[PDB]
Amino acid sequence: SLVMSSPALPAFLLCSTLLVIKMYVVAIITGQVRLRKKAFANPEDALRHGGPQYCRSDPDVERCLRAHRNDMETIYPFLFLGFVYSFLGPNPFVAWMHFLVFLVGRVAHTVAYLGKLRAPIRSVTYTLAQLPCASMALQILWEAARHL
Amino acid sequence: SLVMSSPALPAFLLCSTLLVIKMYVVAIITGQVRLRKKAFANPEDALRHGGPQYCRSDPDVERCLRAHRNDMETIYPFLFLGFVYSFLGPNPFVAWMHFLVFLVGRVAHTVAYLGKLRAPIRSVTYTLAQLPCASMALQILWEAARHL
Amino acid sequence: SLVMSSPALPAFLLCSTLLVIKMYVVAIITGQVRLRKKAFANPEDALRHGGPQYCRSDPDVERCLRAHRNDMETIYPFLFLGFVYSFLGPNPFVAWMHFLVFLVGRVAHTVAYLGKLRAPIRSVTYTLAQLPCASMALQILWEAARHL
Ligand SMILES: CC(C)Oc1ccc(-n2c(C(=O)O)cc3cc(-c4ccc(C(C)(C)C)cc4)ccc32)cc1
Ligand SMILES: CC(C)Oc1ccc(-n2c(C(=O)O)cc3cc(-c4ccc(C(C)(C)C)cc4)ccc32)cc1
Ligand SMILES: CC(C)Oc1ccc(-n2c(C(=O)O)cc3cc(-c4ccc(C(C)(C)C)cc4)ccc32)cc1
Ligand SMILES: CCCCCCCCO[C@@H]1O[C@H](CO)[C@@H](O)[C@H](O)[C@H]1O
Ligand SMILES: CCCCCCCCO[C@@H]1O[C@H](CO)[C@@H](O)[C@H](O)[C@H]1O
Ligand SMILES: CCCCCCCCO[C@@H]1O[C@H](CO)[C@@H](O)[C@H](O)[C@H]1O
Ligand SMILES: N[C@@H](CCC(=O)N[C@@H](CS)C(=O)NCC(=O)O)C(=O)O
Ligand SMILES: N[C@@H](CCC(=O)N[C@@H](CS)C(=O)NCC(=O)O)C(=O)O
Ligand SMILES: N[C@@H](CCC(=O)N[C@@H](CS)C(=O)NCC(=O)O)C(=O)O
Repeated sequence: SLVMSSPALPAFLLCSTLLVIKMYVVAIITGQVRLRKKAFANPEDALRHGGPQYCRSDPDVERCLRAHRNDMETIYPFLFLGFVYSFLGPNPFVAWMHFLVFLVGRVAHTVAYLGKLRAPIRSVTYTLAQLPCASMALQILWEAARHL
Repeated sequence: SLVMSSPALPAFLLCSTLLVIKMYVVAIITGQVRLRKKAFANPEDALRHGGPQYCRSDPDVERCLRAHRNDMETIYPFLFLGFVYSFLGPNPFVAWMHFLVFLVGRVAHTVAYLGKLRAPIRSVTYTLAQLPCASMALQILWEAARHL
Repeated sequence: SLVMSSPALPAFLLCSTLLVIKMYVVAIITGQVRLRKKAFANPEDALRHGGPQYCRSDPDVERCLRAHRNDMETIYPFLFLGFVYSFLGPNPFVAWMHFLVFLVGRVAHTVAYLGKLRAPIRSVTYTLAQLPCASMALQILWEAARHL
């Protein structure tokens, strides 16, 4: 299979796809919270679910949206960087570690965010996960620059 | 051409690029609504377009931003998943159907959102489009896992 | 290296990775502004940094978030379009120009946004950067369609 175009690719695809699914889980949770708290973003939604007064903001809904937004700010760049990095012939174990640190850091981030864990737990998980991203970004820069 | 690296790739690239253009259309509409409703996000914009009182929120602008955000939550993962999935040798017709259901579902979503269609029309289109994404995500998981 | 799979790829990877790093810079700035202005999005953050009254919005924080969001609306599609476009055998110099115009336009956009430059400076930089994206999108459409 084309999944074996590089030794690091399967690990990357496993971690990335799990993270995409993790984002879908955040979307599902957001919808559930909207229904439970009766806090809808649109009048058409509110009118179907009890009346116009339910078109309103809710702190738990806003928190879910923040977690999802932070995912978009971090996981989407990883999908790009990790894919490219997989083809630069990195040491297989080193590549694994980059992907695993990102996966664990990001899952922990969502748990810390939605679970309202004390500071600086969420911030630490964010920083931890950004480290392999910074590392991959620099490696790609060098490889790209040297092939110009 | 490298567009023929896999039988499903041309269909994927057609649908994905149309969806990117569809997002650009949402951005264009957002700008048009800001100008028509005189609702700008920045004081520098407002001062150029009639005065400081026009740095303000507007429900139609907010709706446009929600549609665009929902696109980012769904179309961006599809760009990743669909690209990878194209290289897993899926049945050409089955792959076509995954891409077409996503394309139709997402175009319908934007129409339902910006057109303020009654509930649950928008929600149904969202769910419909997520189905092929879930399907592709699971298929990638199995392929990645089995190549570890 | 696989970075040489197409003549335009190294230039694309250089520009894209610089833009990802530029987004990370926006994230770093956002955090710094939150701390300086004592404007946190979460009560757990606020309580660690001086008290519950510091869970509040701030116009400079909101501006940073807008810049980051606009980046997600524009740079993420470029990561997709530019990657695909690199493999369509475009003229090397023409491809370079597409990538450079996007890079310069987007860096200028962030400077214009965060620097609060007068209108329509930011809007012009946005439009300039979208031009090569529109161009690449259409080229991909034709290539994909003709391979169906
Ligand atoms: C609310 C936002 C805008 O402001 C702040 C957020 C968090 C923090 N904050 C604190 C603190 O005392 O609150 C400690 C702390 C520690 C790390 C860290 C992470 C990874 C490492 C490794 C070992 C993985 C390199 C080492 C340290 C990151 C952030 C940290 C400070 C300000
Ligand atoms: C506002 C948000 C937070 O809350 C809700 C939103 C929508 C819904 N909602 C309703 C309802 O009665 O309002 C019916 C309904 C039906 C589907 C659906 C979609 C695809 C299928 C196929 C056939 C494609 C599998 C089957 C059913 C999805 C959502 C649906 C309920 C709650
Ligand atoms: C706040 C938002 C919602 O509304 C507006 C924002 C900006 C503008 N605005 C104005 C104006 O007078 O304010 C001039 C202007 C000029 C260009 C442009 C860009 C690139 C080119 C090239 C040469 C690169 C093709 C040519 C012209 C774009 C936008 C422009 C108008 C409305
Ligand atoms: C990938 C999805 C991860 C979901 C993690 C949800 C963690 C929720 O965890 C819950 O958080 C509540 C506050 O929100 C607390 O009151 C509960 O003690 C805690 O169990
Ligand atoms: C890809 C871009 C799709 C744009 C779809 C725009 C649909 C707008 O549709 C309009 O919506 C208005 C309410 O907003 C209604 O008053 C009008 O009856 C309806 O024509
Ligand atoms: C990639 C990151 C780009 C950061 C660009 C930051 C530009 C900040 O620039 C500053 O903006 C202030 C208003 O915000 C002005 O008061 C200052 O005159 C100006 O120096
Ligand atoms: N957009 C982010 C930029 C910086 C960032 O990502 N910070 C991390 C660590 S404090 C975070 O978890 N932010 C919470 C969030 O984005 O809602 C923000 O506003 O905080
Ligand atoms: N971020 C979404 C997560 C769930 C979701 O995507 N729901 C669909 C179906 S109800 C939707 O169209 N949401 C509207 C939106 O995202 O603004 C939300 O807040 O609703
Ligand atoms: N989401 C954008 C859509 C249109 C757009 O991207 N406009 C450009 C040029 S005016 C911009 O810089 N918008 C500022 C922003 O997105 O915050 C908006 O709300 O303005």
